[PDB]
Amino acid sequence: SGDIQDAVGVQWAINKGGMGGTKTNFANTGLSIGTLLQSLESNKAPESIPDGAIVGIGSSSFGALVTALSANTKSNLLSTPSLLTLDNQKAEILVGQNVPFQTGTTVERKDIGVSLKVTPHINDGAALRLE
Amino acid sequence: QNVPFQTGTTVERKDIGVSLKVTPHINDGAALRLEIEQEISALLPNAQQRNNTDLITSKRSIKSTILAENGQVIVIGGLIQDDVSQAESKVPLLGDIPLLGRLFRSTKDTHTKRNLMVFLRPTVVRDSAGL
Amino acid sequence: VSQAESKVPLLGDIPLLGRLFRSTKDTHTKRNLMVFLRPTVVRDSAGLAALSGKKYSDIRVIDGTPTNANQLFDG
Amino acid sequence: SGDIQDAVGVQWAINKGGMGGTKTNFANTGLSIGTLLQSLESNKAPES
Repeated sequence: SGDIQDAVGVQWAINKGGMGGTKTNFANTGLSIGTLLQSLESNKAPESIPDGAIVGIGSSSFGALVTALSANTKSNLLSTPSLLTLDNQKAEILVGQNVPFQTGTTVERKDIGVSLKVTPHINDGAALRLE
Repeated sequence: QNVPFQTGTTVERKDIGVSLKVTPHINDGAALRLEIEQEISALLPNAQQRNNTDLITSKRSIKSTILAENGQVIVIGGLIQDDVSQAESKVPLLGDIPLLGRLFRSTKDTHTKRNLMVFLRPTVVRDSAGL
Repeated sequence: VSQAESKVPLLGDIPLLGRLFRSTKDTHTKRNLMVFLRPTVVRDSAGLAALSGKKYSDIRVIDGTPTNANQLFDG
Repeated sequence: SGDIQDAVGVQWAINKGGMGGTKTNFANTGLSIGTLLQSLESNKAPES
């Protein structure tokens, strides 16, 4: 398995005069300019809620926030159960936990983990059948 | 141990620990038949959810039917589970440079092996001398 | 493969400063999966002994990798 | 059985001027720079 994100955004906070402020709020990647001007009041009392690799170039009102992240996860699983059996004999291997689950509260036990159930049928020679 | 488990509260008793249930079928000579139901349970204090005892009631549970020879150490079952996983998180321009790439990224690696064999050994005694 | 954008509709289009206005989010994802099977027919105890000896040596070598020297049994 | 983790991360907190602060928050391995600048206020009262 594998996946790769790539999140990157430039935000502009030119509050040059007037009621308003020509801020380019992009509520896409984590932080935003609206919560940044509320984060001014966070820097007053609480100083709360960061997200992402942030870079803030500002003259403290004339702002520009660049937010970026790049997750990159890989994974590689392998499993090899193996058992001996006769024909027409339901073998089984079960490895790993046994958990409850609600059917209401009227819970019930149920097995979780690697598992295998073979049933062969064996000719006198080649070409076995497996279920 | 012997533990309770909820079936609702309408709890019930249930056995936890190493266990073995054999049923043979014996020819006058070699090549005995065995109906094995072997298991190894456990009980888990670590990973507890918002619910009851996460009873590992099977950790191995091989319920097979084999046909063995009276002095032969044989193999009934197995599991070979290999794993390797790795996540990263970096600034997308600076982690790539293979001179300072350690100084920006954040890695998490996880390798995991579980090897497991279940062997069996039958010995036929019919006179009291061998017993 | 998935990719979302969010831009000012006039300024993100210009392929010189288009990075300085948009906001992108890309997501690539692969999952490869195979399930293989291997049957071996044994009908005499000789081949069963051979399989048992191979698996027992292959677990002895895992014992061969404190964590002091592990033990054989009455084979 | 056996397993081995390996977790390692470098975090940069260059707050050179301006509203903001060019901190590289990686919420991957335990602590982070955001909870470190809140840990300044922890070092004030709780130290948690």
